[PDB]
Amino acid sequence: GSWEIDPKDLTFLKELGTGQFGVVKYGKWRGQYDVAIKMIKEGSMSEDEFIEEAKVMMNLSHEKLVQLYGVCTKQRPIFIITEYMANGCLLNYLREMRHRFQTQQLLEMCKDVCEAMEYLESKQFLHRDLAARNCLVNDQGVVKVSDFGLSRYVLDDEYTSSVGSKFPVRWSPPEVLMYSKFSSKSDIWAFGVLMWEIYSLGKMPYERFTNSETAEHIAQGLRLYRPHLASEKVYTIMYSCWHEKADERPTFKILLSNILDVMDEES
Ligand SMILES: CC(C)(C)c1ccc(C(=O)NCc2ccc(-c3ncnc4[nH]ccc34)cc2)cc1
Repeated sequence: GSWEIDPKDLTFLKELGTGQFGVVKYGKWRGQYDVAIKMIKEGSMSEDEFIEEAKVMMNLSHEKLVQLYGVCTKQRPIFIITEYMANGCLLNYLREMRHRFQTQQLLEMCKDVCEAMEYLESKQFLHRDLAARNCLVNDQGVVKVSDFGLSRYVLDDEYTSSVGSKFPVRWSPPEVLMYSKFSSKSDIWAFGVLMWEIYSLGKMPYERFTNSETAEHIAQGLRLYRPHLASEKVYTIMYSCWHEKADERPTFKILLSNILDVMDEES
């Protein structure tokens, strides 16, 4: 099958990290091309369902989405083969103060993500866990969105339950926390939090609160406030993502227009 990579074509070279599905390694495909290789730990994934969806994800192709190259499914553990991103996860990248980012670079990271999410929205495809930890950075400083949709195949109830200890409370709108109502507009809410992460250089949202306290405050209408590095116009964009009413939040196409307008006005 066109989605199937022969694992004998992989050369494993370095460890990259560990996530919800286990260890991820850096390697080469056919001795030449850089790849990341997720080694799916036994019992962590609804594997048959993922394999069917892998066909759909294969045809999601955008310059700002981390590309799915294929899967290795004829052995266990199965492998997911993706685009390699030399500079790793966006969250850690933001927290490296040596970069001494200009605010123009921060806005370009937001635009990179927003372009990927506009593409996903045009395909009616939800990320479901958009956040700085699920964005990666390549050798040119381009940010790309990673592991989109994969939350549907996580078997860990601590991650999937809204009261679960691993659930992304701090990236979730009130209707998700209250009713598990997921939609394009919960992706929009999370994108606003991601913009805040970027302009806060990777601070934890609601950093002095627990998850339980965050959920209560968000329901009462509390919001994140303006990062020091965000202009008023940039703050207006991220804040528009957090309307209590989901139908009042923008689309990613509107967010992209707004971000491009601010790039013109500030640079
Ligand atoms: C819950 C959810 C959203 C479904 C989910 C979230 C994360 C993971 C995951 O696998 N996280 C670990 C991880 C991911 C990517 C890379 C990586 N990929 C490419 N190039 C790279 N360069 C440096 C690192 C690196 C490394 C490690 C799985 C699932």
